[PDB]
Amino acid sequence: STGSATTTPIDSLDDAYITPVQIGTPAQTLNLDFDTGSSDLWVFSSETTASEVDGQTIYTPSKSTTAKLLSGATWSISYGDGSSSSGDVYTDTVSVGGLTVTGQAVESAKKVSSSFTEDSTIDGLLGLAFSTLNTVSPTQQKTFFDNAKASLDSPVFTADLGYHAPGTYNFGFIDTTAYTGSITYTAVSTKQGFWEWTSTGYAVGSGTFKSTSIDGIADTGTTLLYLPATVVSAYWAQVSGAKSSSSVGGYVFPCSATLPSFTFGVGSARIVIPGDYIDFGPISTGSSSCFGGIQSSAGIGINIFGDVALKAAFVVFNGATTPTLGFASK
Repeated sequence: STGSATTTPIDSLDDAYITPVQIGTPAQTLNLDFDTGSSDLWVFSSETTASEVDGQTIYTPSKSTTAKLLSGATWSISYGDGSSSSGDVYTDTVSVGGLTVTGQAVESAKKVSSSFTEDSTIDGLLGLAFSTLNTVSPTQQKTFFDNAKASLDSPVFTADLGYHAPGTYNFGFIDTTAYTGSITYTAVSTKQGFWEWTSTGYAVGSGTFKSTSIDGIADTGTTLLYLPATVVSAYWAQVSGAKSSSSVGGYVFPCSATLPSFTFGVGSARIVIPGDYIDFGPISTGSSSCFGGIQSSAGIGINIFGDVALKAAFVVFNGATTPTLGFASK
């Protein structure tokens, strides 16, 4: 089997991407944030505290003939951005882009943090990191991909995120028309539960390439590119007027600037992030200070190849017995 679904930016900045997901019988379609940095499929629901729901579409398990309470199971998650959610668990039928999993753990939110409530466009998350990170207790549950894997034509999914445009998540096949050149594959460590890999270096603009190992995670659920402070400083030093603002919470730059590209290495291959991808617009409406899309990972504890980086590539998440990651230009 295979599946193919379009993923759509939630706003004009590509702050996140939503993908329609069919849950239950008859189908209830919710728009979920596919997140390769976590491993829970959780949804706003009929059980979510009413004051914490503001415009989201909810899953109502009582209206699904295939829903079954997973008795005794609870979940609770906190994300790297400080947001959180928790609740109980149902199993139900879940389909993405024509690919159907029966018995998928659907984690129903009883509580969500402010950040989720305030974002009307995201109805929940669909985790695509390794199932060892799943928070369901006392019986850890498998991700959608893990459940689908054996049925897939090939044990892979691909992320093809658009810049200011829709893109595609495919399951079970590699669309050879979706990228240019060849795909370069690179080793993955699953020791922390992430799609963790080592970039071979970087360049700023038309500058020379610096060969240096950068360990980080491929994370579709993080907006920006978070890298070591050395790398980030070297980038922003090429933008006149750019500075790190402790009050704003990262590097800002004059909105009048033209940003240089940023290149990262995948083996001997190179992915180029155009300068425009690194512009996240005014820090507040009407401001002439703009927020940068490359930020320091210092104090996160890990480097994160978020959407800024991933959207510059066609990315293969290879879930074979020894997982690997593939990157191609497009």
